[PDB]
Amino acid sequence: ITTPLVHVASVEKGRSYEDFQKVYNAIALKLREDDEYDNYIGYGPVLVRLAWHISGTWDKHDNTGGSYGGTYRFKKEFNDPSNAGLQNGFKFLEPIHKEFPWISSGDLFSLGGVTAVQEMQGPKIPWRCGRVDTPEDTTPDNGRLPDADKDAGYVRTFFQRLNMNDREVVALMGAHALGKTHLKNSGYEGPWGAANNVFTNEFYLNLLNEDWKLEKNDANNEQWDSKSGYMMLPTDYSLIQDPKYLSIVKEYANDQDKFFKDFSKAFEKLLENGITFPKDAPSPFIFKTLEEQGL
Ligand code: HEM
Repeated sequence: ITTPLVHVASVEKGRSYEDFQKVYNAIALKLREDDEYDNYIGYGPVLVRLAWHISGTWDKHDNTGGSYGGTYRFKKEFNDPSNAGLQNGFKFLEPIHKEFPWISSGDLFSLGGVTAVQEMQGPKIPWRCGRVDTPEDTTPDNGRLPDADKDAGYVRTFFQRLNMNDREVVALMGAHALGKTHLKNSGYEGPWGAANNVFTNEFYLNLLNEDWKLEKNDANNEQWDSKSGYMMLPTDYSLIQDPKYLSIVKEYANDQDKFFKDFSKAFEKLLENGITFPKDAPSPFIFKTLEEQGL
């Protein structure tokens, strides 16, 4: 009994690449519009974290969770303490979903992250459509998303459930160059770097160049802080405590074009975990940025 479920992607009725490019633009044009958010950081980082959390619930052993069903719209997943603060990213996409009611929740949640990465001068991320909304009883329970106070052994074993290897783990972790930690959300405070809304390899550079000291924040949690004002979660710092993670961290710090390649592969794999694309399914889309369109 209990065999892994199969989630077959179904492209929305009469929708092609041009339809989803208009959803990309509406997201991208609203990114440069609502620039005041979070001390002028912008909704860029919160949309990338939203796409990762709606996908990070996947369990490869029974094919439960994932980005397919768009179950973040339900109260159980919406009120997950691990998702504290993501409601800002949800509210950003609400007027966009009203303009495009044909697109599914799972497609819009994942496309929001893909748009935010590219519009913040990141790598191109191929994106496939076809996610189908599933009922509220398919919502995964709380507690599938990772804790921040753990070590590299936990990081490696957690991502094994998402079918990620060491190279994919370190690459996905480079997204922490975006945004900051908020004490009201996670019990951690501070940004990882200086360019909080530009997708670069600054995460790995600061991990190797700053003098990190383990300190205690106002929430009684311990986080690594440097004299420049940056911070690293214990799971961030485990990437240089582990010798196999460290070699990859030093690699991305010395080559951003390489980090862009491995992030684009791992981030798309994360957003597509648990989805079965049939033989007649369309090819992954590479959306043009607003700059490339003159818009
Ligand atoms: C072991 C893995 C990870 C842990 C423990 C972790 C933990 C955290 C925590 C605690 C925050 C603080 C959020 C807040 O206080 O508002 C955060 C923020 C963030 N995370 Fe992660 N994360 C992990 C992996 C990832 C991945 C895989 C991605 C993207 C692919 C990602 C993207 C982000 C972004 C962009 C933010 C900034 C949010 C904002 O500024 O609003 N993280 N992370």
